[PDB]
Amino acid sequence: MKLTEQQLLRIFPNARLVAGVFVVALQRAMDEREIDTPARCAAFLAQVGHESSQLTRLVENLNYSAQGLAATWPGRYLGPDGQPNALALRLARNPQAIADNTYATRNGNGDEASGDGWRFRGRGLLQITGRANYRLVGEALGEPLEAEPWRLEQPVPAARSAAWWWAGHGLNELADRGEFAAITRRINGGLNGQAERLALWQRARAVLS
Amino acid sequence: MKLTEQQLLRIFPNARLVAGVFVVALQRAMDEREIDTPARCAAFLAQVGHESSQLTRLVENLNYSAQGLAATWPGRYLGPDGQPNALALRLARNPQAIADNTYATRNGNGDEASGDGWRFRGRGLLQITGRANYRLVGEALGEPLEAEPWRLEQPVPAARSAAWWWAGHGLNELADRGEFAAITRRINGGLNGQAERLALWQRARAVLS
Repeated sequence: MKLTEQQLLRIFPNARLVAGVFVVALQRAMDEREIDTPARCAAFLAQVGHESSQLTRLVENLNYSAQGLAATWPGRYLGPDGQPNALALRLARNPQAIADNTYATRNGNGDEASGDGWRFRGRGLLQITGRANYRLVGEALGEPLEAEPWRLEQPVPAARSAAWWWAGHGLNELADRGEFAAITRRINGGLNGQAERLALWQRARAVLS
Repeated sequence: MKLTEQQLLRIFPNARLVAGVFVVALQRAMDEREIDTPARCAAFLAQVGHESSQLTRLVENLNYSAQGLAATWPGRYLGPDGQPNALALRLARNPQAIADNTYATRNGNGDEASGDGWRFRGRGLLQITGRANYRLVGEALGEPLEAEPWRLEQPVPAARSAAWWWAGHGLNELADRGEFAAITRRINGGLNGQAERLALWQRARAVLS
């Protein structure tokens, strides 16, 4: 394989500003994890491109309204009334407080007071969340992700972390067989955004063919 | 008073990469705090110019060697053999750990495990350090500096925080009287870097005359 910046802009047009640095980051991460054929690369690029809004969103958005908190984490933020409860009202529209509360004690995070929920909110192309996962990924990649979680918003850690996760979940062999929807299920635990993933995938297959 | 980009670049030649994004910030901050004459403005720009390396260094550098630790905080990191002690060896060349230890429980910071020391390390033109000071200044500027301390590395909060501190410590009236060395003592508690402060001062006086 070989990916050209021309090919990137045709697949991720909204990455014009980042495509220059991402092209080397992606090419190297893809070689590193044997994402090494048009079929493997098209599937990989289609999935990470959906999950990262074409390389423009590498950090999770926690700007929820009180109604959004109640819809998203109802066991936490929905009252017996069908209305946002008092906790939802207290945290509404405050991303740091939302993450610090919602993700406390999740995936190796400390408690609310630790600030771990915000500190280790989702980052990357295929997003990594929680202290223990930043630790695990940082150690697999030889980068200081637990100490510097913001590194996952930068091209090389984002690309290498996504390629590592991809190859480690058997997604290369799924791509070999053309089982794209089965890849979507493994990444999403469902088929949310499948229509969008499929359109990116068919673009990428045409470009990389 | 009016301050032009070309004037700023004549006072701060090394500001060439940021002058365009600092000129309005500085003009507005100076107006806001009555830094409103050539003499007040020349003194202010000379001091913030020295303290920020002509607007090129808006966050403190904590990349110390074990020897630098011992030399900079001899009381904390220097040993009786004139050698860095064991704590200094532990922390050497790790800025996060250095800040977390050296500044813990300083200026409202928590302990070394809180991470306050690094989180609220020095930022701005006249540098602000420590949780309680970020909260003090954020509240006085109406900016969310305690929640987002990195904002003090941006032009408007850096300039406004420096103008607020300047006017709040009587330095406008000292500038009125030409008492430049008195200003240095209030900022530095000594006369360190006075040669460079005076050089910038006389330059600023000529440009703004």
